[PDB]
Amino acid sequence: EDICFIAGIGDTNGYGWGIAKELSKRNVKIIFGIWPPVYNIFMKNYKNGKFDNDMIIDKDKKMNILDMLPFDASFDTANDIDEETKNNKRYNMLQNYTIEDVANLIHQKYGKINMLVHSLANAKEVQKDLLNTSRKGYLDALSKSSYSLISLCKYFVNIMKPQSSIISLTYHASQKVVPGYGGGMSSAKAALESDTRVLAYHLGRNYNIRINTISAGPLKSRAATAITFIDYAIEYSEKYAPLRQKLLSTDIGSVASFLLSRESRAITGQTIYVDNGLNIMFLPDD
Amino acid sequence: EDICFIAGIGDTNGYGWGIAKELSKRNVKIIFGIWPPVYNIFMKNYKNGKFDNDMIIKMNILDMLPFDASFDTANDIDEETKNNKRYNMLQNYTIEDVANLIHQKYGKINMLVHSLANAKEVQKDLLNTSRKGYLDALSKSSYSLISLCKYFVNIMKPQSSIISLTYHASQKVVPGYGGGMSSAKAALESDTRVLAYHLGRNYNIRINTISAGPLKSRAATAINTFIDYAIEYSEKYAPLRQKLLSTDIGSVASFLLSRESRAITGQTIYVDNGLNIMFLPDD
Amino acid sequence: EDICFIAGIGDTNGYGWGIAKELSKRNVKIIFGIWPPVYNIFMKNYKNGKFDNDMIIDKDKKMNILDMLPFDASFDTANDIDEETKNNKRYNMLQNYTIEDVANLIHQKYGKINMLVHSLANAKEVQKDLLNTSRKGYLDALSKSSYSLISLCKYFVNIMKPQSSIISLTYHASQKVVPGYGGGMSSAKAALESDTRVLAYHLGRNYNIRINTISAGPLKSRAATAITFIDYAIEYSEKYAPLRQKLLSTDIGSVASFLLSRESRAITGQTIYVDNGLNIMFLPDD
Amino acid sequence: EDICFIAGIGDTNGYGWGIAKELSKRNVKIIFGIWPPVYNIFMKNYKNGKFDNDMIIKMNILDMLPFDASFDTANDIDEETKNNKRYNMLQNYTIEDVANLIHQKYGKINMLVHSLANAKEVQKDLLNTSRKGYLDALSKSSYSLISLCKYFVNIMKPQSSIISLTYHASQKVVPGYGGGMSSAKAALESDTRVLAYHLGRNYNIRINTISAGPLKSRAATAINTFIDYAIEYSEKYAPLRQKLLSTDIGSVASFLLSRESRAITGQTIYVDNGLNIMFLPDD
Ligand SMILES: NC(=O)c1ccc[n+]([C@@H]2O[C@H](COP(=O)([O-])OP(=O)(O)OC[C@H]3O[C@@H](n4cnc5c(N)ncnc54)[C@H](O)[C@@H]3O)[C@@H](O)[C@H]2O)c1
Ligand SMILES: NC(=O)c1ccc[n+]([C@@H]2O[C@H](COP(=O)([O-])OP(=O)(O)OC[C@H]3O[C@@H](n4cnc5c(N)ncnc54)[C@H](O)[C@@H]3O)[C@@H](O)[C@H]2O)c1
Ligand SMILES: NC(=O)c1ccc[n+]([C@@H]2O[C@H](COP(=O)([O-])OP(=O)(O)OC[C@H]3O[C@@H](n4cnc5c(N)ncnc54)[C@H](O)[C@@H]3O)[C@@H](O)[C@H]2O)c1
Ligand SMILES: NC(=O)c1ccc[n+]([C@@H]2O[C@H](COP(=O)([O-])OP(=O)(O)OC[C@H]3O[C@@H](n4cnc5c(N)ncnc54)[C@H](O)[C@@H]3O)[C@@H](O)[C@H]2O)c1
Ligand SMILES: Oc1cc(CCc2ccccc2)ccc1Oc1ccc(Cl)cc1Cl
Ligand SMILES: Oc1cc(CCc2ccccc2)ccc1Oc1ccc(Cl)cc1Cl
Ligand SMILES: Oc1cc(CCc2ccccc2)ccc1Oc1ccc(Cl)cc1Cl
Ligand SMILES: Oc1cc(CCc2ccccc2)ccc1Oc1ccc(Cl)cc1Cl
Repeated sequence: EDICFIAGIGDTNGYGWGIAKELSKRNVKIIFGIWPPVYNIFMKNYKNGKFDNDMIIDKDKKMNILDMLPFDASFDTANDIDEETKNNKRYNMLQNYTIEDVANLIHQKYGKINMLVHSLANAKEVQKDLLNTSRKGYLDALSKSSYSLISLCKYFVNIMKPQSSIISLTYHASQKVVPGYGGGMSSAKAALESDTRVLAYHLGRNYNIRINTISAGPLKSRAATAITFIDYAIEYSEKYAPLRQKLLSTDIGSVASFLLSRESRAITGQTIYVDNGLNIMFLPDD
Repeated sequence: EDICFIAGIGDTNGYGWGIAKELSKRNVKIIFGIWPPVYNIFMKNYKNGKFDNDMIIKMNILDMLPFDASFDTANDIDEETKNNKRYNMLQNYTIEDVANLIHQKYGKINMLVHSLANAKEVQKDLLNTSRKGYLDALSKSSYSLISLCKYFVNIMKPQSSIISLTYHASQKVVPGYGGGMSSAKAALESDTRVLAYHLGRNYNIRINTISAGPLKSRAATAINTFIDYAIEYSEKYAPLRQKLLSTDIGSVASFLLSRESRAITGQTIYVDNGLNIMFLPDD
Repeated sequence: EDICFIAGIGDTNGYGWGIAKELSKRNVKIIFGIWPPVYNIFMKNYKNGKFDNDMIIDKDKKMNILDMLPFDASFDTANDIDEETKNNKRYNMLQNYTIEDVANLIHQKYGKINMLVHSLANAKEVQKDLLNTSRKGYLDALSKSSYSLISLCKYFVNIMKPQSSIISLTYHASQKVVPGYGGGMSSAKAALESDTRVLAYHLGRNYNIRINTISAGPLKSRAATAITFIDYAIEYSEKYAPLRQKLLSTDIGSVASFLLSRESRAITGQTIYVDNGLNIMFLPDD
Repeated sequence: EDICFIAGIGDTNGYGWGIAKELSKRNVKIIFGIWPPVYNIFMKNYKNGKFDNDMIIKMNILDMLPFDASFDTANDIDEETKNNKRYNMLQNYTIEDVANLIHQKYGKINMLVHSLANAKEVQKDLLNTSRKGYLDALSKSSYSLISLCKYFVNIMKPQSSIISLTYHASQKVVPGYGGGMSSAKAALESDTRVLAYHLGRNYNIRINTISAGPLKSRAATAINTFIDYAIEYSEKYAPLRQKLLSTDIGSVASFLLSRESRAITGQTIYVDNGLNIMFLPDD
């Protein structure tokens, strides 16, 4: 009986869903953490049957969704909730959605878990290049995309079993430049990859828990489209990557499933590339 | 059905055996390519049942073939080795010949493990290594991967997968990892990228390398017991303090060889309890 | 006539001073940016002759200090000055010390400059390991140590000549784990090294200006001592680095001087290690 | 006074010449080691004054010596090359002999440049490279650095400095950089670390490598005009859009060889207008 918390699903078109689907093949029970502004729309669509085909694994298997909870990675505890958000129409009907509140809820309802997925990012100035990003904009990217991972580990470690495992998602813009990946998103991914190492040291030594990050190639997710640098990145990857196949969210999903299992017990602190090999190339091969 | 060729098993104390065990768990059929210096004894020990405890999960060894990755084709075999005591009776042990042999008996296969290394002057530091010694390390430990690819690629299906084993001394200095071995592993990790480009584009085949932590194998023990220090250091300082097992590398190998890793290629994946991530002893 | 702005000197015991000294050999005119809480003590010591021996370059040369200005890397513009700090006894007697204010002052007094040094870091929670660092603590480290570099470039680019050059200082904890380098300092250095690349792209393409970072080995600076992980790091480096010599601030200084000159015109976006080789080692060589 | 040996100049269109020019600016005395296939023509062109325009900053060429980094000692020279048309008249061109020669004429020196590479099968992709071709690339382009170190180290002062040149195809795939050249540069960058450990500890000598961007040298032009594409791509996409000059590498070389870089060792330093930092064309 394995339980995974996946923080960062808003629809069926991102990596978090692909990860949920692949874990389900292994009979892992899934809890979704859903950003409060899209929580109700998600629930409506789910209730309305919009995701029913998206949920099919096998001839014999539906995805087993244990729960779906509102989850906001910008707040650590109840003390951090600011009053404008406390009053926002979308947040008003929701409760216990800070990082600590959701660990407590999960623990109270289901007991201890053994897999944790961070699958989320935000950067209010993602559309500006780094040089024109404000302090507020930069720190928001770091806060939502990088620090949220450390906070998640801090609060969830207490409700996890020994030999538990943690993954996050990153992008290669942290290491090589991608013009257009703005707003301090590149900086936040670099911090996330570095933090994955430091966290692996503390979590390995103090709890025997492992943490890794998957550097994913491009996927036409809601976040990607909102940034169409994405249609370009996808076309580029499909022309130039060693592997010509379309990169699927379930390609990242099956890697995540492995990293989250005991089959990878001797892997920790690593950035694992799942991108059809594209990261290895220097120049276009024209 | 999955068929894997493992080049580089001589006993049950190395990474090749741990990889065999884990692949057998997943019901993949295993063919061993065994270096002629140890071929007769491995066979004998197996027949005489000494590996019975070691095969307990039981393993499905399809075939056990003499194999010497120094030789690309039968024409490369020098007269001396051809006439040598351990080679004289044996046939079809070159890279081209074992590939041809395997294809003839079993058809196309889908998994290839390179799990071997050799270097005449491993006990000399790099600065004191001869041209002959350095090139011997590159020939046996790096070029052997390229040639294995070249020949096995024609008897492998699309979507097949290749792994080798490497060591972090390619990237950070390990005094004692001598004879051009550090150089050979740096070349192997770089070649893993270039191969991944050619194999992916032309054959839809994947190739990755596992950077393993220390294990007290036959090879490791022979190198003038830095190995027991290496192990002790890893168990004291790695983020993860469990004993590193051969089957720990084996389960990551199984993953990389399987269709679960279809979007991973050209990568060096560290299976080392995280030791590689540390800068300074945390004393 | 070359002018360099060095932001981050508090005394003669850090890297900024070593950099100032080596630039002075090349007859570059130096402006110091000095954190306001230590500005007056610095000035007093300077006036009192405390640094006179520290200032000697040659038999023939004193260091040419063009000006010394209060400079606070936590504030971008006059609008950002918060009222508690506006009232702090040390800030009360000082003005025009935000990043934009000091670029304007330098420009007004001396015209355009051609070298810029970022030599500063802070992290209010540096003493906590990463897992126990708060959001506030983490974002403070990123704000003062990482974002300050982007802000400096944004405001100083307008007062720089073409073919100008920029360096910052980093540490290898960004890339490999150093227990004790807490507070999100590791994360901030990782962001700084990544940002150095992204900035090099924008600054190279839009202004023909270069930017690099020096990854320095350990030096017994005020900041290092305040963290004695430092006495240990220094002893370790001196036993285990390829090069056995004591690492001097002027060893980093002479590298900085080169990176800031036209002799390195084809180098940009790089992390250059100046650490006696220590970064290349895997295990102690006992 | 500073004395530098530059191994790998055959003309004025390569990195070796650009390095010579910049070192001469700093009044270092330059000795050239010139490969015998081009030795007579280089000498002739120099004597006949064709390099007069090229030497304008004027340069201080101390000596010009035939040198073949394939040979560690006189005993390594095969009878065929010893008797060959271009080698037959020449003496003292092995690594040990040029070191001995230099020491005898000039005493100890303080600077060494490795600026050479060679590979029989550079035009073949890696997968199609023979064992002989791959090992030839490693021998000439990587091992030559180790051996140069071994011998020059005894005729170098403490605090001396060594550089080689490398290319980013060691780290990221460049289709067309064939024949084991990518492998050779990965080995050279790794060996630069191991050497830095041994040389630093035992001799207080530094060693670093420069990863240069593209330059239309004789060597580059011979490889079946990817070079003109490489250059055009670099000038369109690098953060810095200036033409990359030979003397741009030369001024970084001068820095690394000088006491200004005394705390830098084991490093691969990119001098490439920043091209290496990019992931995707910014189109
Ligand atoms: N799509 C790609 O091409 C790609 C490539 C590499 C890495 N990634 C990474 O994968 C991860 C998932 O993104 P995706 O592309 O699947 O897009 P997505 O739009 O499916 O998921 C991003 C999720 O983050 C959530 N989120 C935003 N702010 C939040 C907050 N304050 N608190 C809690 N949740 C919040 C959003 O609701 C959204 O569901 C991200 O870390 C992203 O950086 C994506
Ligand atoms: N033991 C470790 O700690 C360790 C760590 C990292 C990497 N590795 C790597 O793992 C791989 C296996 O090493 P091991 O430690 O398990 O040693 P091992 O002694 O168990 O296996 C090496 C095998 O290579 C075979 N071999 C050598 N030359 C051959 C040739 N020319 N043709 C065919 N076979 C040949 C030998 O018979 C031997 O069985 C190597 O690539 C090694 O560098 C080992
Ligand atoms: N000392 C080392 O061992 C070492 C090693 C590697 C990197 N570094 C880096 O070198 C740089 C300089 O540090 P140092 O070791 O010379 O110490 P230092 O104490 O000499 O200098 C740090 C300076 O930063 C200033 N500062 C702090 N907060 C500021 C703010 N909000 N605004 C403006 N200035 C502020 C301080 O006044 C201080 O003068 C830092 O970036 C540090 O991370 C140091
Ligand atoms: N041209 C480029 O774009 C470029 C880019 C990156 C790196 N490099 C590297 O720079 C170095 C110099 O290359 P270049 O492009 O200036 O070419 P080049 O043709 O100017 O110089 C290479 C020299 O090596 C000499 N040489 C070859 N084999 C030798 C041997 N066995 N002994 C003695 N000398 C020998 C040749 O005579 C030749 O002068 C090489 O290490 C090369 O890989 C070149
Ligand atoms: O981290 C990502 C990385 C990519 C890679 C493709 C790409 C898109 C846009 C610009 C450059 C590259 C797509 C989507 C990603 O997720 C993001 C990006 C930005 C933001 Cl604000 C949020 C999220 Cl979830
Ligand atoms: O690549 C290896 C790496 C290690 C771990 C590190 C180590 C052990 C002993 C001395 C130095 C370093 C052990 C065995 C390894 O396999 C080798 C090494 C050298 C040789 Cl000649 C052959 C083999 Cl199979
Ligand atoms: O970035 C640095 C890096 C070191 C390396 C040596 C070291 C000291 C303490 C813990 C670990 C390593 C020393 C000082 C450094 O400067 C710092 C560190 C922390 C802070 Cl809050 C400020 C500054 Cl200027
Ligand atoms: O190492 C080099 C790197 C380049 C730049 C990249 C390049 C040029 C032409 C084809 C492919 C790649 C040019 C020349 C280089 O020197 C070489 C390459 C191969 C050989 Cl056999 C000899 C030399 Cl000197």
